[PDB]
Amino acid sequence: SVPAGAKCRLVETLPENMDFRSDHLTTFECFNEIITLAKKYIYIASFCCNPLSTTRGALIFDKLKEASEKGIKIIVLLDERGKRNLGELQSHCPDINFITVNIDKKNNVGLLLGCFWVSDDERCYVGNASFTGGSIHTIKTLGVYSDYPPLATDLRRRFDTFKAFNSAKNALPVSTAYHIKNPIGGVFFTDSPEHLLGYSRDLDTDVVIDKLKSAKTSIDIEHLAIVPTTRVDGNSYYWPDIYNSIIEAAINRGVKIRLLVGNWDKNDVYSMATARSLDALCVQNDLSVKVFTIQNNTKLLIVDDEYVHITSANFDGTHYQNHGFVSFNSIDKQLVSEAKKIFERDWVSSHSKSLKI
Amino acid sequence: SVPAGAKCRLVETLPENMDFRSDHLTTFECFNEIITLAKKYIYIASFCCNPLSTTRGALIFDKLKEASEKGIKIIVLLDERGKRNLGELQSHCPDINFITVNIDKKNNVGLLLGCFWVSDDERCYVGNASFTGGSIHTIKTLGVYSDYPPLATDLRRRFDTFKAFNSAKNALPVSTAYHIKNPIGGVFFTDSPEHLLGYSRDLDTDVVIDKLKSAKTSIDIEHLAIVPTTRVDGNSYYWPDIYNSIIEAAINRGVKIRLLVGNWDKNDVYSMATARSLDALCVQNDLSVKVFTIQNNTKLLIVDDEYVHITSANFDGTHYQNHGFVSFNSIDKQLVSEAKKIFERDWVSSHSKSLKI
Ligand SMILES: Cc1ccc(NS(=O)(=O)c2c(C(=O)N3CCCCCC3)c(C)n(C)c2C)c(Cl)c1
Repeated sequence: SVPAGAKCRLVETLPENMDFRSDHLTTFECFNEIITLAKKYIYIASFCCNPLSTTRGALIFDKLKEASEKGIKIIVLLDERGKRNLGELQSHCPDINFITVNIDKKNNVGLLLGCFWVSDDERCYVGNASFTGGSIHTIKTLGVYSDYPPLATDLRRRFDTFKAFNSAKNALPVSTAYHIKNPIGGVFFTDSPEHLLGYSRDLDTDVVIDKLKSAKTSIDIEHLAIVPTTRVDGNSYYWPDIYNSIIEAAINRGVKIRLLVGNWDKNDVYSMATARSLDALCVQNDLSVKVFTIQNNTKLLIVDDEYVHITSANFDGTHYQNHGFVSFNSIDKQLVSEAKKIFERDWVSSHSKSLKI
Repeated sequence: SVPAGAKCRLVETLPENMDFRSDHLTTFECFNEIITLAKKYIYIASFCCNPLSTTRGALIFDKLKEASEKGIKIIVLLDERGKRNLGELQSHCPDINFITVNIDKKNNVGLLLGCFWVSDDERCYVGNASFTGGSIHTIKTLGVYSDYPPLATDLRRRFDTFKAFNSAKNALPVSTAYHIKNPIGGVFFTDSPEHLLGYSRDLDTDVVIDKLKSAKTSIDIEHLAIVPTTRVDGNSYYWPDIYNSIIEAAINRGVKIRLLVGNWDKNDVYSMATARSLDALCVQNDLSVKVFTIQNNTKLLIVDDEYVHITSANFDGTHYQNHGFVSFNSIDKQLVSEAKKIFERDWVSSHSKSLKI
């Protein structure tokens, strides 16, 4: 049979200078386990690659260096804008193959996110902890680890999609085995963007909005910002698709929504008006907003204590229209309950003060 | 052949205590002309009916009283909530047939607006000047008069739709002759709501949003409010469909938009957040907002100096989802240019101060 939850367990980074405590697997322990149990390959993908920035990030880079010398095919995908440290990486690991990826060469807007590991088509990690020393040591992250072969194999097919966009000289099946119409143990992957989706994969933009509109009781979102206007290039881009489905739940359906976003800029007139209007919604409706100032890459979504959505991208226009990433989705009640515990901890954390304007 | 503009001319009410001046036909002159030239019937429809509130409104009620005594079938449609003056009306005009209409007996939300006259299938008026003494004398209104038989006949078919919903005891073809796909002289009627639209008529909600998204240069709107949340019954109703298409034009397409809305309530947390965010958009984009405090029923929309939309309803959720009304639409360059002159006059009027918060 198929195990419930697809052998998935929560993984996150809790720095020492932060009051976050949990019994889940740490990101440092997760990456070290993938390298130790590696017998065939290690495929890593993220935007920026800079493990040598912290102590724990350098140890993971050393275990990965020893793996490539033992005969393990290690491929690291990184967007061509995180190419600043490329000369530093190849000088330390001549065996690890580093590949610069530009998924959007037509307009140069789409960035490579992804943020996932996969090894031997058995073990894998999916979260917002990039291959940087910060995400492993000093920055709060969140993700899921799974040693289930059928699930990690479906994630490796996502790696084959992004690998084809290497910036070198000159067929892609865009294959998937599980989606919202056929999950594996109550777990499936949503993908992005739409022009790289193919015909079988599920667009993460549609799946998130569908779960936001199908909400019945609670909506818990811990992202960096929900400001529906993000500045692409040097101009403003208005995209309230996710921002509307949330307020539609709080006003029309009376959903108790708690948003934990990062602190906004005092000079950004766009983030100012977004915040002052969320302040007015907390008075009339059951909306609650708290802000944080720490370095946190967590992108969490929980609906009705029944569905969970952990991703590396942020709920905004720039990400869900151009950026390419893989998002974790699960409806397993036992796995969602563990994610609910994480949001309750962060909501009352000392680093989460109530929104004041 | 067919005349350009479909024999349409602008009609409005400019009270003496207001600095509004124009050479167009007045509403008092318009209603008096329809009654004088009446030879068969006079069909009137509006929400509230109270002509005896002002002097000019009483004169129109006297000319209409003399018409019913001369042998003219006069039918007055009014929503069952404007029924307070019904006993006062029938006591003064026993020949005029007054009919109470409730277009929404399932949920009791949809109100009868319409706000139009039609006589002999030749002359007609379409605007926001209800059959009240205020709309004729003391309240600024706006509308269009046309003695073109093919156009007034298409408006009378709208009267046959609302007349069928009389609250008395117990087939409706919902016929139309002209729409956006087949205008008459560059003029057509959009209708509302959707459950009374039939299969041939055009929903005003779709036509307005289509013209708002197809804007290329300018958007001029003079309505009562653009607050995307209106309180139905005793609860809040979130509906940003029109509010999104406007901001999508100003931010994504850089459309110079000038909104002339009424003053908002200091205690309405919903209108407060709506205003403070329009204030932030005027700083970054080319948006301009001015507010008025006078009694004004004008509902005007001008796009690219090429399309005009005069209606009796307001751009909000309660109206374009339940209320039943008929809206005037025209693409005639000569008629739109005259409407542009009206908006420019109102934008710099003494009753239109810049939005301040
Ligand atoms: C960057 C930026 C700049 C301005 C705004 N403006 S806005 O007022 O905050 C707003 C809201 C909004 O939150 N309210 C709250 C109060 C009542 C419910 C309607 C209005 C919505 C739903 N939309 C579609 C907009 C545009 C925004 Cl959202 C973002």
